[PDB]
Amino acid sequence: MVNSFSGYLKLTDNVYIKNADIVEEAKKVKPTVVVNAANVYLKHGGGVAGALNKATNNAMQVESDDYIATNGPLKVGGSCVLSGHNLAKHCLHVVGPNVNKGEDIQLLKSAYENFNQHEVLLAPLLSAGIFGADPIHSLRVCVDTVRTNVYLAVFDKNLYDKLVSSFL
Ligand SMILES: Nc1ncnc2c1ncn2[C@@H]1O[C@H](COP(=O)(O)OP(=O)(O)OC[C@H]2O[C@H](O)[C@H](O)[C@@H]2O)[C@@H](O)[C@H]1O
Repeated sequence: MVNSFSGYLKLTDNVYIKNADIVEEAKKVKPTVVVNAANVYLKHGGGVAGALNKATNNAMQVESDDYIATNGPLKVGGSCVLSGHNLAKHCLHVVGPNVNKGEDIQLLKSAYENFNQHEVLLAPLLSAGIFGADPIHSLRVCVDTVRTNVYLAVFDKNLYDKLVSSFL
């Protein structure tokens, strides 16, 4: 399919980036898949997760609570596909490593590998916020791992400007 993604800078054959709120991009484009930067408990408190969940009027959290009750926590580096509610067809919840809490940064590659199961994704930079991975590192792992088409929404203007001026 052709989506209405607009205003993205090309990074590579398959990776595109924009200074935008992922919630607003999802609302406008209604992509097949929006990626959440989750924790293993799917407790969507802040950052991307909290903003996505609020935009679903808490439906994402209610669904997530049922998922955990049935299946238990995700693995670090793991994922699950749930509804995208009013934002997207699906939300791919992906758990990057919580580097600030001692988890292995190498698991960020495993996390991004989940994206390869989907032809097109709207996504954030995993682990680059409250989980404490260096943002440029997360971008480089994304570029070096994801082979499907990924549209990265970077909320923070200062960060975007730095990332797009950095080697990959
Ligand atoms: N609305 C947004 N749109 C786009 N990018 C955003 C947005 N909000 C933040 N970012 C950027 O998105 C990037 C990721 O920041 P984070 O969302 O913290 O994800 P993590 O993987 O580091 O931490 C996961 C925890 O975050 C939640 O609390 C979860 O529930 C988890 O517990 C940063 O560059 C942000 O500037």
